[PDB]
Amino acid sequence: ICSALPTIPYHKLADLRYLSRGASGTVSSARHADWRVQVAVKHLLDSERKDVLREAEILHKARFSYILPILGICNEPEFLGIVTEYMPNGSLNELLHRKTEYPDVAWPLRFRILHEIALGVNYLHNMTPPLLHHDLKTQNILLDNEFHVKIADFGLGTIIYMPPENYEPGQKSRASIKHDIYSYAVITWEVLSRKQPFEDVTNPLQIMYSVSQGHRPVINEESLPYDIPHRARMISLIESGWAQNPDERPSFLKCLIELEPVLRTFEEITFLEAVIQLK
Amino acid sequence: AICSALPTIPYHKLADLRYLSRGASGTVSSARHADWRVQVAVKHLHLDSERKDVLREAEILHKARFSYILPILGICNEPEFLGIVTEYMPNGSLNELLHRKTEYPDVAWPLRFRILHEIALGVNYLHNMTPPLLHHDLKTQNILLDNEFHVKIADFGLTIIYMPPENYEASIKHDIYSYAVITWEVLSRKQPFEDVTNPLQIMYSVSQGHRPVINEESLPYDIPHRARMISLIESGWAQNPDERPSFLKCLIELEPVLRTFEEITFLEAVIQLK
Ligand SMILES: C[S@@](=O)c1ccc(-c2nc(-c3ccc(F)cc3)c(-c3ccncc3)[nH]2)cc1
Ligand SMILES: C[S@](=O)c1ccc(-c2nc(-c3ccc(F)cc3)c(-c3ccncc3)[nH]2)cc1
Repeated sequence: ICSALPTIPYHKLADLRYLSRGASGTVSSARHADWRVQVAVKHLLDSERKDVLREAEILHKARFSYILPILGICNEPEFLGIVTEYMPNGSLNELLHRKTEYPDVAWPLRFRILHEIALGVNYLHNMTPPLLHHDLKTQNILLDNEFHVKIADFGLGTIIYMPPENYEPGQKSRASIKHDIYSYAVITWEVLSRKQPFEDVTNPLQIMYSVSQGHRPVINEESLPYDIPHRARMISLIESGWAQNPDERPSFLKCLIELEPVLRTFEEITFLEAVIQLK
Repeated sequence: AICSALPTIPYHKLADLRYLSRGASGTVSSARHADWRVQVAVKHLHLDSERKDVLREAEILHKARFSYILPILGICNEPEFLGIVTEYMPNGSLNELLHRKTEYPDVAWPLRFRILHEIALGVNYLHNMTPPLLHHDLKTQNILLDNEFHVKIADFGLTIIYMPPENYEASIKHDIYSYAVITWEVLSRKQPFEDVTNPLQIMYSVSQGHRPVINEESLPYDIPHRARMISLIESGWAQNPDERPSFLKCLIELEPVLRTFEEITFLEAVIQLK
């Protein structure tokens, strides 16, 4: 059973407005003149033409509840762009570090975010053939209208989410199914702390040296208080994921099985209250 | 062509397969994917014609992918079991939200209008497909509600109160008729044709140009946007199919209404249901 991705005439997008730069390109918001929905458009050589068409192919094949939904492709002599559902609430990074805009980010939502990132990345790994993210960062973990996760920019510059064996990449590191879990371990640490990993450190070059030595962000009372739900299980999960040996790192499936009970300790209502709190 | 193949799910990967209800084609059960770690819904009949009917529904769902259409996760196609796997909708259907008044004494206006906006967005996407895909069985019972009380339409392109009189015998003007009745029902929270004992009495009444009662009792004068909504309902359910609006027009009418509601009003209409 095959589903073709719709082709969207550029002239069908109205109210086109700049939002930001994406992974590679500009991200604009617009509205579909016929579908009557708000959309996001990622737009930018006939070499770079197959580049945009590759992301579109990946998003289309990687379709799932925690992966950014692609609506169609603009493929015209005058314009090339990917059209997706519009994500109103930015990225994880901005929820985590825009502390004036967001003074509180409730534990139910934080853990829900973590659970959804794992459910997302895991789906990529369970595809046939396995799809690898390799650039999982807080900046590309997008938040929908009700602050649910949509992962983007996978399978296509902050080194803090990079495993040390990828610093000088080989064929083995670029095919490594244990890169994403290191990134996830740094994100988990960052989410539970609301702190910038290696904040104290001056050079990103310096970070690379200590990270390659063995140093990870600090796991202590100051960064991760004792009042953190399931702290022991969490700290175990982080340290297990950012393990210097790729072979000593858990799969996303193993983490999920560990996270499933954690999330069940939060009353359904608390997730909804956490969201209302951000508004 | 950018093609995507619908995943094949092995029946052994669908754990805790516990019954939910029935559905148009067959039985609806809830389950969990072993590897993906998510709650899912499975649709299976409880024979070659039935097999071709099931795969056609799954082809429709996979081709009709949009924000307000039930998202299909994969096909479970084995000799032991044949089922359609989709996301799990934990909040029932629009029918239950409207008529389970004990469970839901208050269903706030922002949410009712959002629900109507999203049914129209879903049906409008179908009509905009190439070729246009007509629903022809739009009813409150197959308008599903997800985790955030957003609409997901199901049982499209495959009870008599949502059927236009001319259909009692494939026009693009059928769905708007159904939509007009659903709108009446969402705004009133009343069963269309309350007094009627036999579905034939409804069918007779409708064919004679009669419709669910628009009065102060069915539609209180304090309903937001009452004049506009009545006008959309009355045009939608016109005896003349040609006097009925397109879903585009129907959406152009609804857009100024939805702009009057801030996102928080939707969040607090949902928390009130909890
Ligand atoms: C009341 S009757 O008219 C009726 C019709 C359809 C359904 C009904 N059909 C489905 C359903 C499931 C999978 C499919 F592929 C197609 C439809 C669901 C469903 C989907 C996701 N999560 C929970 C339930 N509910 C239930 C009752
Ligand atoms: C600057 S950081 O690297 C960064 C990376 C990606 C994005 C970013 N990329 C996208 C985006 C859009 C379309 C695609 F096809 C792929 C990604 C979005 C997006 C999607 C839907 N609604 C709003 C925004 N945001 C924003 C910031």
